Amino acid sequence: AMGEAPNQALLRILKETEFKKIKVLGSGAFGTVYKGLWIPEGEKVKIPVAIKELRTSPKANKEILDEAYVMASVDNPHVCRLLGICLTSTVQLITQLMPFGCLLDYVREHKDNIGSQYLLNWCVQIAKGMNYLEDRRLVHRDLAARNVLVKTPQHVKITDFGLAKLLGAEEKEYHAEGGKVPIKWMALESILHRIYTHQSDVWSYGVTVWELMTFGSKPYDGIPASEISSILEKGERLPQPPICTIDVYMIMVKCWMIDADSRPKFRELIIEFSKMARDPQRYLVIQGDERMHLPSPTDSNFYRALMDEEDMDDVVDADEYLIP
Ligand SMILES: COc1c(Cl)cccc1Nc1c(-c2ccncc2OC[C@@H]2COCCO2)[nH]c2c1C(=O)NCC2
Ligand SMILES: [Cl-]
Repeated sequence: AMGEAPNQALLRILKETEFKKIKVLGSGAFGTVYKGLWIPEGEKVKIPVAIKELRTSPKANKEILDEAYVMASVDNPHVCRLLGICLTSTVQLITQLMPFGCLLDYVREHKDNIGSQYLLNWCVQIAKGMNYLEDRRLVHRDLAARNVLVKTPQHVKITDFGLAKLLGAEEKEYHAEGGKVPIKWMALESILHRIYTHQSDVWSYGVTVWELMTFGSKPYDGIPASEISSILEKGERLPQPPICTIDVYMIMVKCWMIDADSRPKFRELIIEFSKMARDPQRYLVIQGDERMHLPSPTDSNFYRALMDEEDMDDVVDADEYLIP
């Protein structure tokens, strides 16, 4: 290979007839996500899935297959895995159902029952996912709490590869065209010069941490997008959240430095958040932190809750259903 290494990822084409109990989960800019059961015939397994459609265009099929290509390649516990595609008039993406929804909605809904240990563990897991993306030379370009999903309260994964770009071995930067991007998660060099790197992803990581530590506050709330570059050029940044020690806030501020190379590396963020996760109340101050429980797999109706009784026996999490 005179350039980069062959991508020998398998693309699995899933039969429409293998999918049952399709219900809408959510719709927005990402399109529409459904939940269902994937039943690979003659296997005696029922795999909870999400199914994503785009907003039958040739332009739509192109963009959904670009996301399929990116995801087919990624194998990490903190990144959404493509199970396959379904070739309906509109092409569909199939992934493991993340039953607790996106982490932004989760921290808003459960903001009175979320302790320091969950918040720091999520920061570690997101940094692990992002570090893996960097090892694969992938720039996500859309990291935000809305693009983190909750398998269980203890286990989150990065999703939405709609803006993701692969760098060649030679290459340091993605140079974008005129396409629309979430400005309030973007590094200043991305806003000003359409430059995207692993280090512009670290800026987005900082904003994502700020979203978690504020239990889902909107960054620069009620500031027009068009005013954001100016605010950042003046040296202004998101304020210290009430629960954050200077230790935690300083990591966020380092993610928002002007010199991209001065920002932390995801592998450094894994180390720092993991040390903090060993003594979480030294790093986040949450009223009532001590007495807080969220659902874990060792709960009465944990599995009963989000499934039908007739499916209970043969249900298999996609994480335990391995490339046959
Ligand atoms: C790219 O990966 C996926 C593939 Cl290949 C196939 C289907 C879905 C996805 N991923 C996504 C989910 C999602 C994933 C798993 N289980 C539940 C999910 O959705 C819960 C709620 C619904 O309501 C919206 C918020 O999330 N959700 C979202 C995306 C996503 O790309 N953009 C933002 C919203
Ligand atoms: Cl919002």
